Amino acid sequence: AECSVDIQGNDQMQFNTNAITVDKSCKQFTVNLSHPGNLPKNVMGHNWVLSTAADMQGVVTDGMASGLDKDYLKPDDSRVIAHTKLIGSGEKDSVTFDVSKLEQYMFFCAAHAAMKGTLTLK
Ligand SMILES: [Cu+]
Repeated sequence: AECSVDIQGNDQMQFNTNAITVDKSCKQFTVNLSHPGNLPKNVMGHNWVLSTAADMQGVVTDGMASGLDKDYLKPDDSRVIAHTKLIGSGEKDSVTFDVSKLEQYMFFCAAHAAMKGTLTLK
């Protein structure tokens, strides 16, 4: 089994996939986020955030209200299963989470909530 994925967010405000699979045998899963291109984090920074699909809009609403100071996520939001730091070009971050926390899930960038995709156990 594959229990990690590499994902990119670029200067064009897009991730390089819209779908992540978590093998049903994994007990931990690691997301390795990178940022090809050239724009720094104060221009085009990205993160990677995981919630249920049903919770995504509420996470984004409360994150918007929390603002830039908090990477557009409400601190300690119970609906956020895992998230990375905000990265700019040439930077990287990885997050690992317990698969026991996984229903339909989605990932998104809190800076650019249009950047999104699905995560599913398979
Ligand atoms: Cu972003």
